[PDB]
Amino acid sequence: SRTALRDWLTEQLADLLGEPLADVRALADDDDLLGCGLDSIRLMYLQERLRARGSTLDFAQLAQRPCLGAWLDLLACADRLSAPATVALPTAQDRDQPFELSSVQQAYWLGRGAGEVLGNVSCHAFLEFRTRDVDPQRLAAAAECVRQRHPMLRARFLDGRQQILPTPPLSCFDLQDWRTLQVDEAERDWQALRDWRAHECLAVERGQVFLLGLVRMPGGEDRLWLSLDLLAADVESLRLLLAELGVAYLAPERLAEPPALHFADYLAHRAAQRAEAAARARDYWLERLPRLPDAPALPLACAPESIRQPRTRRLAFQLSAGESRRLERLAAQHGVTLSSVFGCAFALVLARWSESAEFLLNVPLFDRHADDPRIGEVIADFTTLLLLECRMQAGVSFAEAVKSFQRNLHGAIDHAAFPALEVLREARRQGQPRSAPVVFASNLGEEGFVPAAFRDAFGDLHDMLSQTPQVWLDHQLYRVGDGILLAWDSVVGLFPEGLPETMFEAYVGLLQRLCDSAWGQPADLPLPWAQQARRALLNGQPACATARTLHRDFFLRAAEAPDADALLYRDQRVTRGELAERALRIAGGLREAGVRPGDAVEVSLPRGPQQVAAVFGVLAAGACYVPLDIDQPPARRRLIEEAAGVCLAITEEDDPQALPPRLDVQRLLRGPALAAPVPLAPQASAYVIYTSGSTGVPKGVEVSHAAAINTIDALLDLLRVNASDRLLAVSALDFDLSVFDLFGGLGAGASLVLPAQEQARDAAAWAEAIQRHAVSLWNSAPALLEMALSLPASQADYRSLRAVLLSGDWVALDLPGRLRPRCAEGCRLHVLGGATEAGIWSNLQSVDTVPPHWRSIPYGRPLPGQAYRVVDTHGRDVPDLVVGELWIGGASLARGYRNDPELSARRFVHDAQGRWYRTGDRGRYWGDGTLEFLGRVDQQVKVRGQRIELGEVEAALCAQAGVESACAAVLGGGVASLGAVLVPRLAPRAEGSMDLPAAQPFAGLAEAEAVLTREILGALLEAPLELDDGLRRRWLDWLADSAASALPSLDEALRRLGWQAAGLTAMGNALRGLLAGEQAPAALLLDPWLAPQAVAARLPDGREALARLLEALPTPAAGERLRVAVLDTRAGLWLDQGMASLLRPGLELTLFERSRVLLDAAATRLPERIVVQALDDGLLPAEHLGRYDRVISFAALHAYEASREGLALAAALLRPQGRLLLVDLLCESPLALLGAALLDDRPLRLAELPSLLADLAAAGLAPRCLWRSERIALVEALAPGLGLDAAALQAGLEQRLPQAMRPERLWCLPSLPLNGNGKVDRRRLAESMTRALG
Amino acid sequence: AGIWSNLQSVDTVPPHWRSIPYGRPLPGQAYRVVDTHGRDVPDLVVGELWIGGASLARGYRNDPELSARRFVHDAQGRWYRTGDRGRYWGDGTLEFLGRVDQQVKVRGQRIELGEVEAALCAQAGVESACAAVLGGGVASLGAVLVPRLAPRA
Amino acid sequence: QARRALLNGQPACATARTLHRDFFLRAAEAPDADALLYRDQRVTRGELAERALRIAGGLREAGVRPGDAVEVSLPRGPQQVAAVFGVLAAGACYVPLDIDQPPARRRLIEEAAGVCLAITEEDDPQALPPRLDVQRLLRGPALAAPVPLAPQA
Ligand SMILES: [N][C]([C][S])C(=O)O=P([O])([O])O[C][C]1O[C](N2[C]=NC3=C2N=[C]N=C3[N])[C]([O])[C]1[O]
Ligand SMILES: [Mg+2]
Repeated sequence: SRTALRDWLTEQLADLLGEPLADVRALADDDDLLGCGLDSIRLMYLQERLRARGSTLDFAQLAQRPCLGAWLDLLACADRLSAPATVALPTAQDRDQPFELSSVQQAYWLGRGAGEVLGNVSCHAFLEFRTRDVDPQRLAAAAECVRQRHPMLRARFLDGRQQILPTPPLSCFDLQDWRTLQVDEAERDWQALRDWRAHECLAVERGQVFLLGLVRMPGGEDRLWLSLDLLAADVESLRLLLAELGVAYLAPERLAEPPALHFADYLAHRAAQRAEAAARARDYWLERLPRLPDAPALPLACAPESIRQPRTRRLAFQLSAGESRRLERLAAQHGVTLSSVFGCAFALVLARWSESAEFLLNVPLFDRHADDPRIGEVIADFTTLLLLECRMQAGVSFAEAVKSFQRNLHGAIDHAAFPALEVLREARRQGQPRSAPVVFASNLGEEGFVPAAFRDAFGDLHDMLSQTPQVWLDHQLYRVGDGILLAWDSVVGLFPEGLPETMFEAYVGLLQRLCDSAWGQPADLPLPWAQQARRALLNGQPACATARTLHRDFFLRAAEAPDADALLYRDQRVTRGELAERALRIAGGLREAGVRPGDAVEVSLPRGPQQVAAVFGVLAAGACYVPLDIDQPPARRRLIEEAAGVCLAITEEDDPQALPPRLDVQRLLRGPALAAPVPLAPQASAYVIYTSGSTGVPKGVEVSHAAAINTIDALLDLLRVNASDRLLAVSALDFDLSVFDLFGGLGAGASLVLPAQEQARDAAAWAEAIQRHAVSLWNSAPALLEMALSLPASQADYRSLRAVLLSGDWVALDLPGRLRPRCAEGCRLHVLGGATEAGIWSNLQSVDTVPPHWRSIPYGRPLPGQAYRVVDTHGRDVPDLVVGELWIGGASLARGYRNDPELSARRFVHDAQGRWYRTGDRGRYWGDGTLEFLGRVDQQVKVRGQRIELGEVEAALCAQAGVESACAAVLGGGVASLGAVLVPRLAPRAEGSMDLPAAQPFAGLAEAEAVLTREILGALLEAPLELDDGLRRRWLDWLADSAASALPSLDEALRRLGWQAAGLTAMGNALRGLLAGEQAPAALLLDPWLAPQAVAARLPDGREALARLLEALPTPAAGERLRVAVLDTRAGLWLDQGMASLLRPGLELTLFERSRVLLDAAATRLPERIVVQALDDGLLPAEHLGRYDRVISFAALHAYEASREGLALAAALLRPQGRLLLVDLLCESPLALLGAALLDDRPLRLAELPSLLADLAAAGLAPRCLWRSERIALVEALAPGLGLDAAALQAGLEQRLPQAMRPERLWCLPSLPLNGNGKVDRRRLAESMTRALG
Repeated sequence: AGIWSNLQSVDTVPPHWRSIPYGRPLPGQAYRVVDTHGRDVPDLVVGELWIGGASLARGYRNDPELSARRFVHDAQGRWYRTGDRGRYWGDGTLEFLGRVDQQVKVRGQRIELGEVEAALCAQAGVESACAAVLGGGVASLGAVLVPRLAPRA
Repeated sequence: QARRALLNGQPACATARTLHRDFFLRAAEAPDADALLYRDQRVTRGELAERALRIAGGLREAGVRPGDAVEVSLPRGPQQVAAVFGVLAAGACYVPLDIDQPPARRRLIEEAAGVCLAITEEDDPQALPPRLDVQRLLRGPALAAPVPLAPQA
């Protein structure tokens, strides 16, 4: 009955909560029992009592709706829908034999290993207690009594299994009577002792799991300490131990009984009990293993694998009794367990400090669940490790957050049946390196951590330390007094030396806040105010900006000193006055040409004075200059123009009929000079520097005069630029560093050294110019200065160079090391940060020297007038040392993108902090407020220091005719080349028409192959130990099923196949050597007598099919050069059989295969007139696209993961109107079965030729089947005009990309490899390309 | 906010001060001037003063609700939400501008007029009450009573 | 925004510590040093510290424990300072009230506060909160040192 059931639940809740039966009964159906002080420890005990009862329920079920009514309902349903749990336990495990480890036990054991990741540690608790005076003899007696009483306390650990000794051979009590020492000496020795034994590797191997100890300090103080290996004892077990100790010290007579429930018995019973749940959980985890989050992405000073001896540091916060009370109350009001509160908080802090909000944390569960109540007296390691997946939502109230967290945890508690350890093991087995190095241990049962029994004899817990291995951060909670002890047992040196402290302080602040505030408050933690303050300081630096039009200063200068040198060129030099007059003439021409304030103007000129004048006149006319390198291709030019909405294009070409009106700059120089520059508001658009754009359409960064001038001022005031200075305009016009060159330098009065167009990348020229003109200021991407510096000092003199700006690409740490001896005394290297979209720059690290701790030259302080924010994916500012998205803000931001409002909105985001560019740069603040830039998560990459979005190069390839999809990457090596990958489009069509002259094959060939299989199976099975057990079983079954009892026949088999007794002897000897030498499976393909395609080339009359496939190469009849390619070369074995006839006059042969070594063997055995190219990592060079009139595949198309793969590869490799030649296996070859079994590959790859031709037509080819049908189907198909060609590709990339971002090396794939997420595997591709390089 | 959250040093009073302003925030703490909506107000703009930083109280002792109400959060962190009116100057100085609400000063000590009103409403025979600080040199606190008449037949 | 960020971002002078730390440090350094000055009498750092510690020990004897709210309702003087330093020293949180504070409002505060204890000139364990005589507390055993408090407390 429901009511009776309610009564029973009342009874259990009374028992568990320690409340009156009546009172409990009073609790409403709808009353939240976590509201009534229930916790997960109690509720797992209730779940166990319901399971004993037979009313089996999932803790998830109970704890998702933790109210009487819900449970009642559930139980009502369960009683008829749920099975009982009356599992018959094993009667007993021998109580003295080595028995199996618990999962958690296993984990802790594995950690002891020196070679284990962050291991080499005990997993022991060290406890510390303070008491005035206690008898050492009583303590020793109590320690030995507890060891004898509790089997587990004397448990030896070996070979991944645990054995309980009668009496351990090693000491149990460590007495250090230091009453004779000085107070200072005693304290120092104690400190040493603490720092030793708190981290001690307990001799578990000798039963030393438990080691009590005492120090008698001379100041009349006895410091009880307890080194307990949690291998042995759960921390609830530790407190039990505490209790036991206290009783044995005060009165061992009152020790009730040694618990009879032997731990091995417990383990066996528990295992048997959980088997079902275990399997369920395993299925759960397996369904979620690929989607598990990684470990918390916390800042790590030192790699955990790099820590040989991890020292633990506790961060302790004793939550007051009132605080505890408040937490409890609030948790109750919000319908959550206090442990979920703490855990939620912990998770939040992690997330905030974690690059990823989603992470794993090891939640040790209380898992004491057995039939015998006496189990709550046992001292064993009753823990079970929960692999808690936590996905902290940002922006939600802590109420929401906590609720979510609880739900997750409660759901996972059931799933914990399948241990965390095994989850992780499967992750490694599945290639997932994921782990849970962050522990959350909520030991929150209100009896107090330190039992009364213990408290009476000795003082409450003074200090403690965990040593959990493989654990970064062992978070624990203890009932200290009536309060809560917040413990962060972090690893010394693992984290930044100041990190853990900070993070713990934030944790404590959040908890306290919870205490004193409603949970409707945001879960998003505030930054540690120190951090925020620092960053505010960095961000708030006043703008140096004398808010003005970007051209103002230059013109000012020119009026002040028109005769002053402004520009320096190949030989000529241009004064301020001349440059200003030319710019004003250009501006007058533009206004005559219809240009007007703020109207976008394209500037496509070779580098030189006219370029400068054009830009200046653009600005002067009130317009916004859209710089484009003359090198800019027509197509991308058009794209830019269109996107830009460019009113006009200044060029060396007069073409009003162009897309935009295109004017000759020289004709504009003939125009009437304006009296003065058009009055522009500083806020007006200055330039539209076209960044590369991820969709393929180039993106225009519309930077205001205000913004550019802000940056320039910020840097001018710092560089102290003056008239005497001279810059070098190495920076392209369409690279915004030139904005500082032009405007900055000229406004300051500094002269500009202008490399010629031909000098755009000429380091020698640069050097010469520098030397000649005494250049005092340099400004570039570091890629250009590295190039410069490549020149010897003698060949290149930089000693005039007063200061250096390097920016917009990674400045290598040794580059200041090269530069200081080269440049002027007082070197003044500045490294500057921030994207095109923040004016020019947004940071400055001065580099008077590189300190050792820089992993890269950081972004320094933000420049004056602008700022940085490092943010989570959610937009919330990340703490210090925390990797997040760099957010540039301030006066220096671009107005947006030119004609991309959407993207502008996306990127130039808003906040209560203002406007922010949202760079997609990764980076982190440091504790000193420096800002480490950390590269990029995305497709924006640096090539030759220039900015390229790989999605642009990919889209410029996909624009190409015959391209389906493409991938681009920056490759390794010194070159640091861009490269890319192609996915052809094959134009699928209906070419399934087929005719088949199947008159040649006969069943005698099948019988003959069966006989040869019999011979080889007998040859190897006479020495069967060379195979493995599975291969032995398979070969034994085959000896009949494919050789003897299926198709028995005569020895005529050999005379039909071709290979005679000598060939069979060679095959057998090679097979025996292959298996004995451990060279399988690779060396099988190196043998002509054993490779499946090689044997298929002779056995099923494969040589005749090879001869016919060798026909239709018309080079001798054509009397002209022909190019032929092979996709299934491998070791060139069948080719070794047919090469002499294959090499027809004028025939050019190339060999392909997805292996370097096999093709090396093929080249070794085949003559020199044959080209060999490896599909390195399955990667096809683009050079071979559409280059071959004929393509050949031989008895290996099935070996490809899909016939579509090889068919697409051949179609791409075929010159238009070229013909594929293909022989493939439709029916299994019994000897090829042995070959595949040596390869251990499935014979299911094969299919009949109708499917082959269907796929081939789906590949766009038009097939014709020649002969031999079922055994060897000789198919030849024509390839249509895919349009793919190296030449063609090149042309297209020339048409659509500047030479700075064309792939220098180009590749091809039938299909892109995919990441676990289903996205393009760009890493893999990158790697592939890199390897392909050489 | 701990004890204090600003410091104006006063070596001399420049004529432009209509009141001695809150100066700079004290080290380790901060001020925000916000709209009713929580967004920061520009300079010279009258808004709610938001104190923040290391100096904030943990909250109210046993008033989580009120704590939440007052000690509000933002992307800028934790803020007390004083109900002081005030404005930032162009120089960064923070003119405090008194209060819109019932929190008022008597003998320099802090009184909420809603307390004095509720302490009168607690009185037998009181329906509703109003309190205010009065004019004159005394700057006295006074209050007004609304009797409850026990209506009957 | 920049200006205000500057204002707000001033680094914390805070040597993050328990509020009582410094005084005890001083006391240890110079116990003889004059700490308080009263009507006629003067109290040394040492004396004050001792008194505070005695108070603290009495508090902990009275069941007081870290972070637990303690009412301090004493006439202004050395005893009142001693009382709050001991409250702090005990690990507790002092809830100061004027002796002038009326019974009703006192009760209100006490209730609201969840005050563990009330330091007074009056011994009345039967009060709403356990009410202790400061003088009696002064007779309590002095603590070796202040209870170690986390600054966040
Ligand atoms: N010029 C430049 C600016 S500076 C440009 O425009 O380009 P970009 O792309 O934007 O830039 C570059 C990239 O990356 C980053 N950065 C800057 N700076 C730098 C870098 N990296 C490294 N290092 C350095 N320094 C940005 O942000 C972008 O993204
Ligand atoms: Mg960029």
